[PDB]
Amino acid sequence: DLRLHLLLNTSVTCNDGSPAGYYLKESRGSRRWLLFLEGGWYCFNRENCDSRYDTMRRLMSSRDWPRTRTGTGILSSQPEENPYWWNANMVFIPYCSSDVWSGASSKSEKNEYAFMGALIIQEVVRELLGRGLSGAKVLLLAGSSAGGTGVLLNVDRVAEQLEKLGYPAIQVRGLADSGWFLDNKQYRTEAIRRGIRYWNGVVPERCRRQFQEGEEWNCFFGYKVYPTLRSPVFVVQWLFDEAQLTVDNVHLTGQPVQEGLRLYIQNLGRELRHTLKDVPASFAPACLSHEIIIRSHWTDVQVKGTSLPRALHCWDRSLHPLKGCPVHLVDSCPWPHCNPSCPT
Ligand SMILES: Cn1sc(=O)n(Cc2ccccc2)c1=O
Ligand SMILES: *[C@@H]1O[C@H](CO)[C@@H](O)[C@H](O)[C@H]1NC(C)=O
Repeated sequence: DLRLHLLLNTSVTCNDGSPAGYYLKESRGSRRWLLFLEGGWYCFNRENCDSRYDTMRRLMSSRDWPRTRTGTGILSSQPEENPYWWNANMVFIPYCSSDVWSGASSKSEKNEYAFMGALIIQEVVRELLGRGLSGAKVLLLAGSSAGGTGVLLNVDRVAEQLEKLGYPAIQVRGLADSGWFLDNKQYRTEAIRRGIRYWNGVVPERCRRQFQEGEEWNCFFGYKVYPTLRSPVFVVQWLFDEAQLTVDNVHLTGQPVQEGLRLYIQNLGRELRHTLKDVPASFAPACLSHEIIIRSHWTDVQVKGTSLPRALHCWDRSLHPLKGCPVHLVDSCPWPHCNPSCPT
């Protein structure tokens, strides 16, 4: 189990003004630290955020959080479940800012909600330095869904923070799971643009300088922000991601898929594969699914005979090509479940 700690700086808050926090399990014999960002969509105006507060309140408030949480998948401490990093120090950061981890705005007389995701990450890192992070050799910032996009938006800021604080020896890296989306045409971007204004959202500096004022929404799309980043980032993305298909208005019912939808789905997979061609650390199976790294059976899927925990181990070796230890693993077959190892 990982144990809850509420932030000592109580000005860094969830949406409703309650303190943000993190869950921690220390591993005294390890200099590896894994910090995982939870996902869970977002909200982008007063009415939409009010609705989320009625029925998704744990994603907006710490008042009802439990004292402990069980680590699963990459957060498990058992080697059978986690062949990659089972002995690491484990941190789960709850998503309670509804801002894709981008916000820097407090609750006040003018703002019904606080959007502080970018500041929550920085404050967690600062408070962990007194609990052993100061001795780390590697800090892996990981995340799923909105948390995977959050990795892309925040990994270089964590690296800059540790450099300015006097810890240049800590190697900061990212692992973005299910957060690499396409700004494509629907089968049958404005919400992000609205959200950034509502949240006072912030994006990485080099990407901001390319796209300039009013166009910062572009930096939420992986294929546009990734080339601007300096820290090493491993990208995990299903080729037929269920969240991508939902926003594209695609719903599979079991009836025969006709030609127009067949071509739409095939072109989506081809476009995703194209955006990953120049991403040297990546894992992209031809499956219809969403999220993987904190699932207990994350060990089961393979691309070209290599599992995700193996690919991450090969990535670690590469950061010290490798015979029999690949790091770039993208399926080429063109339809969901053409890979036999896809989740059932
Ligand atoms: C395909 N999809 S899915 C989704 O949620 N969005 C909006 C969004 C984009 C980047 C980061 C967070 C949210 C898309 O364009
Ligand atoms: C608490 O957090 C706020 C917001 O990031 C910051 O302005 C302030 O300096 C912090 N205070 C301390 C003591 O860390």
